[PDB]
Amino acid sequence: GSARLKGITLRIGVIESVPFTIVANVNTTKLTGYVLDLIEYLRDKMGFVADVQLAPPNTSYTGLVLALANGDYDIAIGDITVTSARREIVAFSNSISDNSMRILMRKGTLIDGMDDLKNGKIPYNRIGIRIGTAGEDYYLREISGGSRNFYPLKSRQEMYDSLLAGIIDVSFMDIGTAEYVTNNIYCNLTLVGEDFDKSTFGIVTPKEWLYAKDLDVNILSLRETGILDNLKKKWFQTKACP
Amino acid sequence: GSARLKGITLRIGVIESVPFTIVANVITTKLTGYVLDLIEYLRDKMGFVADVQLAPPNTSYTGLVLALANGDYDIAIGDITVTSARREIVAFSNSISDNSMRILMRKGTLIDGMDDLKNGKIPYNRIGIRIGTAGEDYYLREISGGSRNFYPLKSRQEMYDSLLAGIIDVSFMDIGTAEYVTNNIYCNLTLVGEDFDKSTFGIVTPKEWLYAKDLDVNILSLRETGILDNLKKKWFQTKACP
Ligand SMILES: N[C@@H](CCC(=O)O)C(=O)O
Ligand SMILES: N[C@@H](CCC(=O)O)C(=O)O
Ligand SMILES: [Cl-]
Ligand SMILES: [Cl-]
Ligand SMILES: [Cl-]
Ligand SMILES: [Cl-]
Repeated sequence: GSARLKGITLRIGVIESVPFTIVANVNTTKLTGYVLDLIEYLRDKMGFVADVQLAPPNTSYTGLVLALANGDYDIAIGDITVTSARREIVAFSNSISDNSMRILMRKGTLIDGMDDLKNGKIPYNRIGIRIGTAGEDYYLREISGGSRNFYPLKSRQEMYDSLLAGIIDVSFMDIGTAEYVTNNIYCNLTLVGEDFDKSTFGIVTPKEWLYAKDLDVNILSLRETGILDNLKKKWFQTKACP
Repeated sequence: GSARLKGITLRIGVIESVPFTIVANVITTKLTGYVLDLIEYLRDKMGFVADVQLAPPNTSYTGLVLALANGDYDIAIGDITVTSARREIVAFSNSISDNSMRILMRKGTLIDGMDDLKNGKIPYNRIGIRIGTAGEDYYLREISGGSRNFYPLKSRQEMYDSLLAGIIDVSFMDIGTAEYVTNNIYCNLTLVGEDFDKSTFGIVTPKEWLYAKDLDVNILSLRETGILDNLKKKWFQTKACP
């Protein structure tokens, strides 16, 4: 069966990631960003009541998906990659954005791209990977033959700090946020190599969800009418670094 | 609920479009292309019996979707754009490819890009549009303010013939196949301007389909492991025109 979301309250899980979901203190928390604007465009068209819930600070991406599958949220919206392993336990809406990953490194590092990680120019333990990201499964399939021998990272902040401290030489990061951060916040970090792991971001929903069609039709309408493109431009066009 | 496709016969609708689905006459018909190779990857992994059925000549893409919604096929695989109006009546799998469209014209026509269409430089009745395509939708929303004032086209063959004969000045076409045909078949046709209508292709399935998860997990695995990229290279990375 199927139903419309009008008048229904949705508990919407979101996860910190600038400029998708930007968390500010003042004591109260304020949220802004692409995701918050997207929720408003969807709410206005669909008429649901939004109960927006920020995931706890240490939540991983795969942790957010698992929390939704456990019933902690009704949907989850963010820079959440659609993967085969995740699709076993949740459904995803039609895509809100294309995606791919880039290699992140300190400016000036003598890395040309992915071959240098797959040739062994960099020992495995100098490749940092954030646990519970889609990048972890890429690493395990493409670089290490299933061996869990990357340098483990608990957060974006640990990724940035470990690069700047010379503990790792590279990590992986989604292209949209990687460009944002390296063009606006960490001016001495940079990207290298071709894009890889072409993928999509989707809204996470329960499997076999009553409201699947209503959400999908509305996402596709926002795509067709240019709203998703406008939102991307609004939040991601900036380049502060000199 | 959900289930696996093993042993089940699926009536799979396909639609002629080189090099996705290539229809050859033999003395009967033989089908080849990206779509047929994709069907074999899915069949070998999932275990269904594939009953591949070619849509009649001049069937439009929205017509194929309507035929599936009416029960004429179980799934449909092709260069089928995911749209809001189609999603109202069928579901789509996870995307098999990104997409966008380009402006197609005969070499020597004085069109520089989309602004020429939007600024009235071309008579509306000399803009050819294949009805029942996503490009028709784009036309009605962005060019004509909802007016059905284009030159209607029943197929790609009519589009090519009409451009070459000077009956129309321009049309729209998906980028992958537009590149293929202008680089390999019609050396006197060409593409101009920026690409537009960024979109996706998906496998059409019934709404609330029992086998949705099985199909999606399998598509995502083909994506992640690089099979879809390999198929795209095999069928599209070719140029004959000088
Ligand atoms: N989009 C990623 C997280 C962000 C990143 O890896 O940069 C995921 O869903 O795992
Ligand atoms: N992909 C288009 C058809 C091909 C084209 O317009 O070039 C659709 O699904 O309507
Ligand atoms: Cl999609
Ligand atoms: Cl499902
Ligand atoms: Cl997808
Ligand atoms: Cl549905």
